[PDB]
Amino acid sequence: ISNYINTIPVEEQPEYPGNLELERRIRSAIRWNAIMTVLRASKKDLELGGHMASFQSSATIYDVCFNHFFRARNEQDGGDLVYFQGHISPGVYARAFLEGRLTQEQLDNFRQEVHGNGLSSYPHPKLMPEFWQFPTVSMGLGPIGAIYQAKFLKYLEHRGLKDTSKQTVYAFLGDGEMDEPESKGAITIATREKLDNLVFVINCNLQRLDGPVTGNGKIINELEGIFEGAGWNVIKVMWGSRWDELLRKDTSGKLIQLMNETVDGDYQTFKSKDGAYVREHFFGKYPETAALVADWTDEQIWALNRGGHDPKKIYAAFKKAQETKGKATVILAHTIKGYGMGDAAMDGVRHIRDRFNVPVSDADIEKLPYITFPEGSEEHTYLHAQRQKLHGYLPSRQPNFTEKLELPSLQDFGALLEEQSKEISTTIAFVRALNVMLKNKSIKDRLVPIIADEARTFGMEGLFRQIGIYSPEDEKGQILQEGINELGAGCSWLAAATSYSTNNLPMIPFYIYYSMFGFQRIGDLCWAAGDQQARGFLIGGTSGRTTLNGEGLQHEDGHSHIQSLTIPNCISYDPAYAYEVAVIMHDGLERMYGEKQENVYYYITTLNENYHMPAMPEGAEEGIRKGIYKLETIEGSKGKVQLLGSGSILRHVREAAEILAKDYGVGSDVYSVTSFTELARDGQDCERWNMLHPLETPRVPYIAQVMNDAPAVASTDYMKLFAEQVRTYVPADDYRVLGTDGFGRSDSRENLRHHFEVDASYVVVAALGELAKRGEIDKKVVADAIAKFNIDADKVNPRLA
Amino acid sequence: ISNYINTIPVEEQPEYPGNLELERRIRSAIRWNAIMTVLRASKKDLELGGHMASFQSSATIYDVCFNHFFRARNEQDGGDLVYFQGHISPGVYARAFLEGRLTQEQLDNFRQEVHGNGLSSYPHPKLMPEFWQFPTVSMGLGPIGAIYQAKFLKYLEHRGLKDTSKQTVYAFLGDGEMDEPESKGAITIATREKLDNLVFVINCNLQRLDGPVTGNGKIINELEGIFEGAGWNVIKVMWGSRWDELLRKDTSGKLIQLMNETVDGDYQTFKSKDGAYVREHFFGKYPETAALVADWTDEQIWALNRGGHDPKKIYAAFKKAQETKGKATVILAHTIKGYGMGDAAMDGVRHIRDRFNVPVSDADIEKLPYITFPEGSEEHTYLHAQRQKLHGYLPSRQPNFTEKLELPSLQDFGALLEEQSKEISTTIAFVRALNVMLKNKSIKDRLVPIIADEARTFGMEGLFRQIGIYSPEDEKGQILQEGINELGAGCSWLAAATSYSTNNLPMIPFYIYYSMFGFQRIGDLCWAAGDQQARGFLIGGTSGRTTLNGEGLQHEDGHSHIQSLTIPNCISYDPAYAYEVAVIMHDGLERMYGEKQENVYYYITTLNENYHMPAMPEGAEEGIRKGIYKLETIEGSKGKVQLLGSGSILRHVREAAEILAKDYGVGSDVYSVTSFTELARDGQDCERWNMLHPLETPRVPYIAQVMNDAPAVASTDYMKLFAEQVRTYVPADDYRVLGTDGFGRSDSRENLRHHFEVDASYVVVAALGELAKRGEIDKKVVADAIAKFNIDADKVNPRLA
Repeated sequence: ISNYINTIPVEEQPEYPGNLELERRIRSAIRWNAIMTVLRASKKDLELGGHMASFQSSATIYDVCFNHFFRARNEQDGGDLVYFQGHISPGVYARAFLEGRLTQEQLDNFRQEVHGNGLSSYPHPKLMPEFWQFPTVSMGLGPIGAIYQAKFLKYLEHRGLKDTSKQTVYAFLGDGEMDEPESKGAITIATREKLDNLVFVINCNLQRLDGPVTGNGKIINELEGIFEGAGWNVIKVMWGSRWDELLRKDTSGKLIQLMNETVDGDYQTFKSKDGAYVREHFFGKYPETAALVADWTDEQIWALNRGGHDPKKIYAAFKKAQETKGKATVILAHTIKGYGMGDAAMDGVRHIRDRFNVPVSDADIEKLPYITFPEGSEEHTYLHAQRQKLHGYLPSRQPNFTEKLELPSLQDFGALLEEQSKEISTTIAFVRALNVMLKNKSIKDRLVPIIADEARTFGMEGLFRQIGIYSPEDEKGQILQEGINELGAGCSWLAAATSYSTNNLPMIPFYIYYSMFGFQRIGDLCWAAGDQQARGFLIGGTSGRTTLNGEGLQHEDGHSHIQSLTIPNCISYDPAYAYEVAVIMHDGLERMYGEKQENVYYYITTLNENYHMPAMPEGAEEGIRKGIYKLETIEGSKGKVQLLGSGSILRHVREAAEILAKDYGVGSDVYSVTSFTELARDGQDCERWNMLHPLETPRVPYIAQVMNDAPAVASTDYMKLFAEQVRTYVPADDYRVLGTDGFGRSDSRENLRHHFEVDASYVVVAALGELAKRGEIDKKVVADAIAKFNIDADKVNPRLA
Repeated sequence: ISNYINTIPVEEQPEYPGNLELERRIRSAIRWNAIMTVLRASKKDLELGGHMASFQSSATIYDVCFNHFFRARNEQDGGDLVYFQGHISPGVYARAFLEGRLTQEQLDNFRQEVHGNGLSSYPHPKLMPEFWQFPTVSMGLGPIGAIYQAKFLKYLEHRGLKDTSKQTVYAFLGDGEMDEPESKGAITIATREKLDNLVFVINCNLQRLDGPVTGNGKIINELEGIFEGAGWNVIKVMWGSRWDELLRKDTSGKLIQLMNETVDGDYQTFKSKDGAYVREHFFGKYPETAALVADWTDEQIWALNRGGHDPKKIYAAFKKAQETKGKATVILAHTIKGYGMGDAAMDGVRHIRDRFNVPVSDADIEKLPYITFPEGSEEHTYLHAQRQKLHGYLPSRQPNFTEKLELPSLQDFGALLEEQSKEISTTIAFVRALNVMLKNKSIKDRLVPIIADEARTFGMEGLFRQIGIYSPEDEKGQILQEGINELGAGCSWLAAATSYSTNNLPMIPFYIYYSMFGFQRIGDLCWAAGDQQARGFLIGGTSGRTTLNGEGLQHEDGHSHIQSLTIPNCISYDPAYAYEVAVIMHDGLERMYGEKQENVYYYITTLNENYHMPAMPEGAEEGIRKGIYKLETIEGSKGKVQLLGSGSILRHVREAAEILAKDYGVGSDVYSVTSFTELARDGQDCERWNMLHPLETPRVPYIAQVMNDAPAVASTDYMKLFAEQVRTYVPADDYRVLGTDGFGRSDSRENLRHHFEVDASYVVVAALGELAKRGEIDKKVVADAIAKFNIDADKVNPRLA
């Protein structure tokens, strides 16, 4: 670490290019409106919330950027990608309002979006599709999200797809938020990939929601120590211009020592105090430092201020950071939390309008008046001039991408629709599909295959030699190999899955990984991707509780689909056959990057198990996209049941159908359920509508237009709820569901499928049991059945094992 | 960064205390049995999996620790807490077998656990409660969890609970693994908390499963750079003893430049080539270094090894780490992957046998024999001697704590069972119940309240001035403040929730944070938590999609219960009243920490909305713990319905009941549902048993005993699946479910509750719908109802909004 002083000494600091006095007036009307916006919200007394303190402290930092740095979207690129801290959004609204892009009515509807003319509390692209771009309130996601976005931009240039060199990625973070493991856990990557197009701006006010991030330490020192050692270039914006005369005449060099030794704890105690106190408790520490201020007045000393509130110091940091290459840069801005507000850390607001000199009489205030700037005024001219010099206004978002893509037709995957020679997996089918896509002239170089190291476990090697591994195995490599780091992989996937919006360059990512480590591990990011309108494919290989048989407890996935069905714009599929993988991928491609431009992303669970892949039944394509279709019906004069299966378990459900036919003369309808989740959501959409339209003609759930009323049994390699979620919509009296509830364990596939009461053996018992409960057959048949299949009816429930 | 050579010179290397030759014999047999286990497992041809290369490259490192460092559980403490590298498990099994703790039959049931006598693939306490302690196969969790396990032990000490000063926490990591954000993301905590009881061990064999961690770089300099910057004491174990004499004779330093300049990728091409090649590529770069090896033989040169394989160098690292105070230490051990595996990376097996002087004859080799050291042998004597000199063998686990806690009875929570004078929230109820627990002599100090900065939000302040905050606000502080860091908080909560087994000292933690950032954000730690048999409370505050109304998209939780019902040993609850949290909390305290010692943890979602809290009805306890109880019955002619609700929505269904009665004559049974998930499990369990017992009278699920056949309506502040999971068990032909499916947004509780279609008016419309559908009342009534209640029947589905 370096001395507790600015990185840029005054004799190396560029001359401030802007109108200081005019920017002051401008920013000040913004702090005010930002403040009016929130108070106005409070009066409503409807528990709306909203912050002011976080913004007053960083306002100047953003102001300098908005005045001399932030490039907005333009003809050549998407501009700088700014990850605005989520709690300073009213300040953005404030300036946005000044720039004339938000109405006053909208300011008043702060945190009241339901009716359509409001604004979200925080950056939420889903809710404000043309304004916000990057979801940041969930602390920690912003930092790592910006790192892989800056890396994705470099990716784009290196690949020759788009020159993104004029774009800079700004990640705006609080110091408190830097404790989230995701905040620094990936900063080493900024060095490996040399992201000199990335700048972390850390607002160092020293506190969280209850005191200094580290009271008896020095957060700036901690941040400087770890980032420096991570290879980043760190710039400290510590003190305002009032300390330069002081630091200059301190020949003893004792002031610096003093600043070095004071812990974040005393600095906070100083600012809640006053000049005299500081003269005594800080300068008063050494004779040499009491003499620096020896002739100053207590007031003057109080005027001393931190770097993060001096445009000149703030400006030098961003300028310097700008001309830096080979590595990312972090700016540690030293600031005062709750700046200008003072008192509390109705009328008493005039204090701020006094601190920043707001043009409002002590009269026209009880109304919380929004301040503006009419065309022709000095402030309005300067406001827009600086923004125009910098290509426009931000934040801003473009909902759709402009170009038309020449997606491959399903016929193009016609090989995947035929019976397959050898026995393969849904993963191999998946890899083959992506290969078909790689033959398409239009989308081949737009695909972004992304793996978390196990290209081995997913048969992606055969693709290394064809499209290469991105490695700025050179900088033209198409595949993004992120290693053991699912969060980083996900951020890359998200940068790619949203390139269509950010840089009007649709890219189509396919990120394959051990399904277990999907939503469970990077879940908050997946929810945020939904928020950012991500359009990509999340491929969860080695899925299913019983299919990744040997790995066990921490790898056996029989619940990922339950987590994904929580994300509204995520479409989930658990396909059993390659022709199903092919149809689903084509449809997804069509819906997301085709004319439709539907905002939704795909999740497809694939398998590491090989078996017979039959040819796609003529006319099945639509049923596959909807979630279900009948494979066949086997005859049987002694009875009839319906059998449903998905993923790797369908074949065992078919194995059952056959058994019931031959051993008990019970016929069946065999159904392939590619997506229980979609069927459920459809089921829910039909009943929601039907309930609100009592007199109108009802909507029958797709699943009820495919199933009849004979008794049913369904089994999947996922917990029962996965198949049970469609109960309400199934048109049959009896619906039994087998599942893999319970922690996973190591064994042969055979052994696990019996342990989890999901194989043919259990499907037949279940089927027979339903016949029995309705006098169609003697219960003893069910009993003799449990006996014949080696089924221990009294072992402990798999959930408890 | 320091020169690419050992941190501890030979002149500072202490004498090696063990018998080198005798430790090599023992290790080699260990090496042999681990290989035999996997190979034998392969033969079954059941795709069981398992590793070898992983262990092969780090055995000496673990070996030095088992002979001279690892402390086993004893009477004073829980010994050293070792987070063994998941994939080196066959090796840990290999040793335990030789120490006579695991049988040959068990070793043959490697990865075949279903039937009772096998061994898990990886460290899984739930699958081997007496052997394993800490789940580590999910990369990145072990290191962070360990940093916090070390902190927790400091806490335990500081609080006067247990002298843990002799326990050392070892985290065994792969260089590939350090890319997980969670891996380095929390390292400054170890510096802040001066955790000199923590040691990170990083097997740096440069090769990640799919390739290099950095072909073009030097991952060792990366780790070092960043851990040093974080404040850690770094010890690099680069080279073996053979070089010392070399590094000395080079009074020119070139061999140091040569060492420093050479890049990982390069260093790899070596290991796999031959003598000359080295003395030609490496020592062949400078006629000052190339001279150092002028005598040597192309094979004398090629024998130079890396420090990570040399016992002497490994001991020094582990001795200096043990001596260090005031910061943690990370040992970067340089090794060679698949060490000595010759060919591959009965000829194969024949190579190792010879390569390690494995006492197996050509006559037994083809039998893939396991080696044992008879009692009386020199090997058997020294192996057990070294363990006894260290308190026993490890890993080992104590499934139950031994002491008896005198738990507060339900009556002790008396005031929370009565009607509340003041309107409060289920969160306040939680704080109050926590206060009751703080008045119980027995557990008061065994409690560990955990929070993620946000205290004020959960009105946790009163306790701060009451039991203080842990900050070595003093070292005797009880509440653990982890700041904006869910992951860290959860690890802390994990250390505390498994203290009972690791230190035979029950500690009862209550972690409250924003429900949204729970499972969604740390889900993989939560699953790992179930594997670790954690017994504790996770309090999901500010929950319910519509209730944290102003925060919007990334804060509104209407799905965490969906995420928590995937964890088998997690008991979730969504209570509506204070009397319910009281009953729930007491029941979990009793179950987890009473004589039952059930291996389960709790997840209770609490609200931030105050409202009238009625008194608990008499005899309602059981139902509250089971998941449902009829709150009350509203008589009425014209019709009968059942109304179910949970969390903050129950209050609105009860308004919906009054309105149904008053305005439509429709009578009803109103049920408070404290846990839809538990009832659901109860339903699946009865259904599971009924199918497996065809000749028995169908057992009836509890919810079905509680309700009747009347058309039912359920509404909750969570997506529809929450109350729908029990459909199969509700004994009414009509069961219509309301829920908050869809992305959250900022608005008033009321507007949101109307937007998500869950408030009073929708409960009524839905109820009337079912009365029409049936036939009982004119469908025009449900038409007017829609009109009367200002219900927009044609607005978008909240799931799509």
